[PDB]
Amino acid sequence: QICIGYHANNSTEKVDTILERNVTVTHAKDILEKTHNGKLCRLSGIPPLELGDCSIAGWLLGNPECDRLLSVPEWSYIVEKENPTNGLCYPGSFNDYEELKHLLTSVTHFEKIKILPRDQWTQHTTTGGSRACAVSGNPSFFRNMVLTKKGSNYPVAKRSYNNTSGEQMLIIWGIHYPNDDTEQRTLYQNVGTYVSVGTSTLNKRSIPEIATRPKVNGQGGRMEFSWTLLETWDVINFESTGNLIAPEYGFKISKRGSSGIMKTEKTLENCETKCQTPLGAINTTLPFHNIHPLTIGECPKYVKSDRLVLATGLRNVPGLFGAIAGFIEGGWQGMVDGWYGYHHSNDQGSGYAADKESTQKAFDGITNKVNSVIAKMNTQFEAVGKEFSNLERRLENLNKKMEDGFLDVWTYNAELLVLMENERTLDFHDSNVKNLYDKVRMQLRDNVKELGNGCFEFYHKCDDECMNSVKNGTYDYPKYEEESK
Amino acid sequence: QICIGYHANNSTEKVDTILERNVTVTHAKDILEKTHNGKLCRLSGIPPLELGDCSIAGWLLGNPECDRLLSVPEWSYIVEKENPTNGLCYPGSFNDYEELKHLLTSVTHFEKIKILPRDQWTQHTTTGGSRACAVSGNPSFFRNMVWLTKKGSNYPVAKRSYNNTSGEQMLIIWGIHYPNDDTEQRTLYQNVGTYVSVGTSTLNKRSIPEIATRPKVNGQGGRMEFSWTLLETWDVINFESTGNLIAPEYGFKISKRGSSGIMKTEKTLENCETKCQTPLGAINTTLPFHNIHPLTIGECPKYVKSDRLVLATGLRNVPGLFGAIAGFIEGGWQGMVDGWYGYHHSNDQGSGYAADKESTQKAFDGITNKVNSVIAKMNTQFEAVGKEFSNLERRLENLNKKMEDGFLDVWTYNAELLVLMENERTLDFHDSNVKNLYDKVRMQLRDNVKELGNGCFEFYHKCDDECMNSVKNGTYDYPKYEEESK
Amino acid sequence: QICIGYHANNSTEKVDTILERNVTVTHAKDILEKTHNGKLCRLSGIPPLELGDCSIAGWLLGNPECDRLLSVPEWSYIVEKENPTNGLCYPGSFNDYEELKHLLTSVTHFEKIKILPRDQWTQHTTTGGSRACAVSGNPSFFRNMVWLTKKGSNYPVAKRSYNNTSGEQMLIIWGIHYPNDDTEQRTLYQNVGTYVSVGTSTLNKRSIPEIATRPKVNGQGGRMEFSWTLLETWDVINFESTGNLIAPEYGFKISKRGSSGIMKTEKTLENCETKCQTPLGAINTTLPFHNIHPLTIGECPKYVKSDRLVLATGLRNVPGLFGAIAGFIEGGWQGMVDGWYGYHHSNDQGSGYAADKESTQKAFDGITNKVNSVIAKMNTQFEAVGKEFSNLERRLENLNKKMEDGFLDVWTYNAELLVLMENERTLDFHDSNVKNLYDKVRMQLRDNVKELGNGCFEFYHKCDDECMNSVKNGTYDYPKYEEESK
Repeated sequence: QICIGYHANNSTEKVDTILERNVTVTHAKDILEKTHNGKLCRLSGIPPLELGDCSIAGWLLGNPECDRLLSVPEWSYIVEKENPTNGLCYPGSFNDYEELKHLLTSVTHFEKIKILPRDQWTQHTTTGGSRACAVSGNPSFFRNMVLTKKGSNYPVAKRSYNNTSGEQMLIIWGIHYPNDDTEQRTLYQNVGTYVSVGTSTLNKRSIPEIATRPKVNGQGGRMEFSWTLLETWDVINFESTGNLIAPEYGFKISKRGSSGIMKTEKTLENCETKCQTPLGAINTTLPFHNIHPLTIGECPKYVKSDRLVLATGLRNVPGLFGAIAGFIEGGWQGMVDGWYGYHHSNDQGSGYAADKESTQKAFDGITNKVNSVIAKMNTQFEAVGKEFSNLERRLENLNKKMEDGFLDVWTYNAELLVLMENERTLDFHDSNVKNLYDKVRMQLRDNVKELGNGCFEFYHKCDDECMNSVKNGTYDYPKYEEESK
Repeated sequence: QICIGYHANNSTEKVDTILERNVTVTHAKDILEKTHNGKLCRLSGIPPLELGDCSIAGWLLGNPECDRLLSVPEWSYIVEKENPTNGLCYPGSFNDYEELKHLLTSVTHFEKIKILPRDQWTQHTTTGGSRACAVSGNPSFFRNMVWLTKKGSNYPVAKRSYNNTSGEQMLIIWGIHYPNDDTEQRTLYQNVGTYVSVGTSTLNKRSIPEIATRPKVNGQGGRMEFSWTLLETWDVINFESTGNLIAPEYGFKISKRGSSGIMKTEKTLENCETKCQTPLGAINTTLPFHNIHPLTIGECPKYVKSDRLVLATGLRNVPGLFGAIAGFIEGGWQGMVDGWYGYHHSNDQGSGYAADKESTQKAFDGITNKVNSVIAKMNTQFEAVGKEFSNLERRLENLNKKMEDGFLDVWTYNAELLVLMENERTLDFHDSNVKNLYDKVRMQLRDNVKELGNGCFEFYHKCDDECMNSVKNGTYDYPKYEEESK
Repeated sequence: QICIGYHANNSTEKVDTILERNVTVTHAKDILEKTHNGKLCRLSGIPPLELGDCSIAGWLLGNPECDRLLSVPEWSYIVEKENPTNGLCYPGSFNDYEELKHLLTSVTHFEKIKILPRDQWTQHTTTGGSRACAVSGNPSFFRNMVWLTKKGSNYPVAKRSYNNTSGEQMLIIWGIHYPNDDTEQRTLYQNVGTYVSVGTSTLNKRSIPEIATRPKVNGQGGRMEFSWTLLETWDVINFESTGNLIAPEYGFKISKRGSSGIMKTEKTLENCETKCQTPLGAINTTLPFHNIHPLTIGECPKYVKSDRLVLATGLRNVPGLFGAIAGFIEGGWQGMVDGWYGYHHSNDQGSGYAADKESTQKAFDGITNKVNSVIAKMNTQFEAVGKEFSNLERRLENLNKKMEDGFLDVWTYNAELLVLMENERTLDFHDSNVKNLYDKVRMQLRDNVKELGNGCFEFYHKCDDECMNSVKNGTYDYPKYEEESK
């Protein structure tokens, strides 16, 4: 007697198929990554720029609360709190702010350089400050910026700088807006004042916009800041009859590509990732994850799913081809060295001897299937999270519509891929068994009796060397013509 | 004699598979929604704001043609005609108009408040209007705004403030008048170096009027430019002008849960309900796909270019991969009406149609799951779709179209192919169940019966209605029947 | 004897499936297009506007180096060098430049018309030029524009208008000059507090000069900033200036059906035809995917990040899920050449390869439908892909890239997995057809033959060449050959 059978174990693993729910399977693999390392990590060897709770404007201008900040020269992304507490301490706005943040998102190379030393505003006053930028407890000011009247005169302030630094240079400036016609005079004397900034491509003329304004940080005046990239060997010319907030410093900058600002309160921790999320770093081969939408790096596709389990083993029983959980009604706890095999009854003994030839063919296939699903995913470097001013709501909605669109596609396709491939994995196993049963049946023929539950009853004594011929497809029909029927 | 067979009927329902076109199928399910209710409905309990044929600008400003408008405090989307007839009755422009529309798209909560009553402009004339905005047939003006003009030969500095104590964020709109010529300026305002000044915590603006000759629109060379701000709670807005200020009298308390969209159509609201609205009518459906109209609002099926997505649910209709259906069992049974597969027995007693409950149920279960899988996995959140761009945003509008088109092509392709593939496997599924049923009987009989051809066994013994039972329910015993009439 | 076998040949063609790699197949089909004709062609009958190495700005303003450009009246897309050498010869900027380029991307119909003849500027000097816009080698200027300067010591108000009586929407460009200093302002315009004022029905703009020291670009410290508008049919445009106006002499009649793209390349129009153009050449194809170049214009296959998409059409080439091919019938027959599956017979007469035309045809039709389904379901509409952004639209640009990349990922994945899943099913399909051919004969011969193994039956009787054909064409009477050697 020799039976064909398949593996069963104590697994409680469940998968879903197109056709069935909660099907207990022999072995499985989750292709959805859900674990991170809880650390904020550096990205391919380069750390993030950590802004504490300063805004980028606060940092670049030199808000006094950003004094103890720690400026690395390289950085691969930026960490900023959702709502930083130290930004424009003197109230105001920053032209094209979001475009600026996007520029500084990742950097070569970034170095602050003194370009217009303050002591050389010889004909103007330099120490103007404000209680809004106070340093316990005297009036101070943005440390990287500087001009008010000298006596009762404010000559035309006019300086220029040639970018001899060998790199592209960020440069920021501002114009002040007083509270009312008077206040202006006590600050700049003249009235029809202007601020003029120009380069090879830049040219701009601002005039003070006076208005009555509530007090922010105790002030009613405002400062509006602008910025430019000054190309190498180009010069920038400042000219002002008043209200100019001048830079003392510029910033050498070089860039490879772009990255993103990650909103979080976590802090750099000394590890590596190819993929960062505001919750922690992801290290995975898997094509999908559900940790968090706002990742930076080379990441798996984010998916709304919270389970993507591929079946690798077979239906686990205590079928398209009618064998597994079919005409062979049960699995074997006993066979523990393969997925399909034989169970013999002999004068010598019995009887579990797994079929290595076919079990490998399946291990290979199911291996290759899992790898196809994984190895076909194209994962380039992306940032995801973006920034939009309060008058770019539509644009922000477009971006959201886009991110939601791709989320739905990947979720749907991953969910369906898993369901379909699972149905086909179970059917694969069923077919592997059915064919084993057929390979024996087509080998014995008259020499055995098909019992019904997966077994052949031999019409002759079949010792061990006999089985070792049927198990390996060498059984010879002619050698047996004992007819007990 | 017992025979294995499968169900057939008078269906003409057709599906396509990867391998075959135009296949007649026993039962089918269309997973593409194609019908709408032609009504314009309220969305999850909340109505649209209906603008008649006013524009948002005319509504907010208080164009007198928008008097009968009917304002609601809540609304879940906006209905606006493609080209409304009543907007800026006095010609002009609205700064960041589209951003402002986008804001008003979906609203909590919305309430007009009188923040700067006309009568307190005591040092200026307030009744100034224009023939451009005439009410049969005297000069009028936008009802929510105040056209400050001179009183006598004077226009003192106009200066007022409002602190937002209203408990909610407040939309406020103002305007500056650009006169056609120097006389219109003097007769209206007296002064000449005029300016308008508006400031809040975050807002800071100063505008000076531009006198210049312009073609006449609605009989006016002058133009009015309007701007808006959201005034945060407990903040204040300060207005100051030496002339040319079009002041608000009112502000709008606004709260927002989320956002929505404007629906461009001629239709009107109509006392029904949906979770999904299109400019042609509402959609009530379980289905994952529709082809009614791309510009929907709400929780909607995916819009696809396709116009037939039919899933096979039953089997090939025959009045395969496993070789049974339209195969070694050459045809189906019109007569077996209680299941998908079953037996036909010939007995000394009777004969003889009997559905196989067990395996038919396996199939009802599996095909149910399959349809439920295709439908239940579709992730349908709330979206607006339609969007607004100015004439200087062609590129951005084009980016949006390229994106909507991109998703359309993806969903269309995927759905069409999903249907083709899953159809192929459904047929083969049924085929497989018939082959297995056949084999479940053969392995039971063996010697006790002979295999005839198309799914029939001829018993080598008498088998009464009680024996047939043992076969149909798998409890047949070989031993009991050792009559070999072979 | 009677044997059931299958086609084999000298194919080195390889495919991949979900389950196996580098599987040698009988016949295959590549669905990824990789060839182009390396030419810049006309698009559906219509040429591209060819800018040589001028920029659109240079061209529209009339840079002297753009004189010999050849202006077709129609064009379906634009050809521009990645970085043109002839643009604003006199330094400056162009307001809303990308929007203008996107507008001119594709055109009906487009013709230049003289709207404001130079000599009618009677109170002004009209011939001012620059060394920056010089023609070997005297100072010249943008040929389509007029640099109004003073006559003697006077610059009276400059004031002209134009009614668009041309019958089409008209493009009009003007500029304002920003001098280097007060003294340069005075020698050109006399007056110091100047303005440029332009108005239509919907446009109203007032510009004032920003005099200021700048580095020299093309030897010039000054700049010119140009603006543009579309003047509607029968509308008028008012120009008014006290100095610094760069007036248009010409306007551009323009009409549009739709929109298109700019193709950045060095290549030049070469006189052919395409529905699909890339910067590397045109694509003539039926296939659903290509990997030539992402920036296409026209109706194009989906661009995929893949270099092989190979569908199996034939079978596993053997010198399975159903256990027949490379299973219990261990190898394929190089012999049988006129079919995919067939029979081999041992006889006393001939012997004997005969292909089953009936079974083979069912398969040819099915795989034909499969390939066609994959190809014919793909929707290809006209798009431009390449887009343009100023350097203060980095975010918008990155948004566009995020989107293009996203569809790129989706299509690649879906196509790669499509090919693999359908290959696993194509092989199994052949395997099923062979297994079914075998069973079709087995269920026909029953006791009259013995089941050997390699899919061969041993006849228990003389079966001459005519008996064979009763098996092959599935019409074989068992009644007849009731002879017993067992």
